[PDB]
Amino acid sequence: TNFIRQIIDEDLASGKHTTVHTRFPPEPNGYLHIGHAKSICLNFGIAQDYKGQCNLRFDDTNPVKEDIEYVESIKNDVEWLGFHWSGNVRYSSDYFDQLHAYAIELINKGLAYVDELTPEQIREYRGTLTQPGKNSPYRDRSVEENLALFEKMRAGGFEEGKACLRAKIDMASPFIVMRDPVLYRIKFAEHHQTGNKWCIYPMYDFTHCISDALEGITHSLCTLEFQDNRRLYDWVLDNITIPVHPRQYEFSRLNLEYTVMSKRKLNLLVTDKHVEGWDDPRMPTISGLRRRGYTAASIREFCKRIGVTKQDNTIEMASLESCIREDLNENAPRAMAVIDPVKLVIENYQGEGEMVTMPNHPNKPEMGSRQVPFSGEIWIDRADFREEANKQYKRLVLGKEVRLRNAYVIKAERVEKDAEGNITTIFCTYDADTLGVIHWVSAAHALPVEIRLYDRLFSVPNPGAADDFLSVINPESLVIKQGFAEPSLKDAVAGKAFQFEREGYFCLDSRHSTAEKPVFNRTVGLRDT
RNA sequence: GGGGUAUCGCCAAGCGGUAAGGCACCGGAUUCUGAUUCCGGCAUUCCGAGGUUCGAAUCCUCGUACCCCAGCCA
Ligand SMILES: Nc1ncnc2c1ncn2[C@@H]1O[C@H](COP(=O)(O)O)[C@@H](O)[C@H]1O
Ligand SMILES: NC(=O)CC[C@H](N)C(=O)O
Repeated sequence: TNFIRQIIDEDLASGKHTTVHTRFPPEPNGYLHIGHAKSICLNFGIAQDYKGQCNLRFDDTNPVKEDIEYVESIKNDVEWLGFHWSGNVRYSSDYFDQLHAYAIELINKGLAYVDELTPEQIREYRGTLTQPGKNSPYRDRSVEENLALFEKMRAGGFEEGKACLRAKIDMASPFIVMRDPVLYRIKFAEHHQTGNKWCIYPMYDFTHCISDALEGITHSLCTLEFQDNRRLYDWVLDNITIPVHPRQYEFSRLNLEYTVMSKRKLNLLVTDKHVEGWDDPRMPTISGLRRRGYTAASIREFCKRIGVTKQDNTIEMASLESCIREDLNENAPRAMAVIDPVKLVIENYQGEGEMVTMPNHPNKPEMGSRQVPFSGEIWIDRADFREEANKQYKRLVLGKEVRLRNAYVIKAERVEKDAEGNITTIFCTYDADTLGVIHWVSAAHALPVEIRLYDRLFSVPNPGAADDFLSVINPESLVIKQGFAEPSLKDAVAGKAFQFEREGYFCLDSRHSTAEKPVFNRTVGLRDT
């Protein structure tokens, strides 16, 4: 429950509505991000909880900023999150003929006129936050003139910016949005849906309310920056001949620490190549999270936890990571992998090796087990061996022993260094029958793996509020290591996550993982206290 | 000017009956993943100051802080 579901409840009770119909209206000018996910969960979630409908609509009213590539990926992300829209995918452009007719209705009613104030003059005439604007000198043309001039605009008889269609409201309204908002502007640009049939395009405020009404939307849900816009939303519908009047309700947008949730900024990271692309695992895009290894279910859980309110908020990264850990901690099978390898030989071991049984998931025997190869030459993480270290250190210490995960106990007794004095091989002995702790991988059966450790994209909590957000990128958002994985991962399937015991959750693909050299992305590290 | 919001570090219930839950955090117990699991603690107070009431975070008054609006962007 949230303030919006309560409003719906009350409309159902009072009989104002007998069904709920919502919509997710993204503009196809970029990929969807976790913020869109909050909106997707809200609109599609309400629809299914109330046995209603939710449309997927591409608000494609500005051709120069959109692309068919985006509409393609957006349908992909919505589907991946686990939601289905009502009927066919809709497009604002599907209503261009309708919008054009409604503009004509307004003109016929003296509520719209063709203005020829230049793009600079319109602002000079607009007024300020504390001073009323003033009437354009072209504001009182006759119905006939506006009609003729509007057709000229439509026909291509005006250069760009040389004319626009404006609503006739109030140049002195405290709501800046009501100061004769522009309904149409000229743009000789091919539209990804209508090609070159139009050279004039409808503005957002004129388009959105009419699209909602025609679609039968009951509750139009948007973010807080459109609160002022609601007044123009209602003005348009109140002044044209349309049978329903969808009501808008705004909620606060999502903000995540250490990241940016702006398409213009996300686009800049992609265009200047500071990330691989929109689906870079460090990106807060739905596709980037998917490639990072998050589950749609964990994103839905997250959206469920953060709530829906009217308060400005900035969720912490810990909250998101908790959601993915909960999912993976329960379902991700375990495996051995050494990210920072150093050789360790068991001079005590005899033979070419043997096989040891390891649980696919400790706390869950129902997930079965597997046979893993053990030998006298294995790999362990350098960080797990210490010649000295204090008393806390529960790992392998020169002269002390530790349990090899699901295997034997070993005692380090003779280390060996190189030129710069860097250890190159730890010599230990093992107990014939012995079956802290550390993971390991048999060197002879090791699968060479590239491991990509990811971290926060930016080094500050609120990069979006920096003078130059790019100058605050975290140089270690991605750190590539070459390690060794148990042969078992040879059959790892892209997308599917695994828990590399004592390290974290990882998954394949990474767009780079091939047959010869597999690449794994660290979805998220384990809680290391 | 106008439109909005102010409850534990970060989210968020509470809609006049005298403060849910989640994340984070501090303890203890389990555990061959210092993970998980598991019990235990964590705002005598809800931006501030008055008012009304038997009684308020929940109503009124005046303040204070922050967010949004001057694209022919959405
Ligand atoms: N950060 C955000 N948090 C929540 N909802 C958002 C966010 N950004 C955009 N939306 C929603 O997503 C819809 C489409 O976004 P856009 O691609 O900007 O048109 C908007 O109408 C909002 O309802
Ligand atoms: N009323 C709406 O939610 C439309 C929002 C608009 N598509 C955007 O860019 O967020």
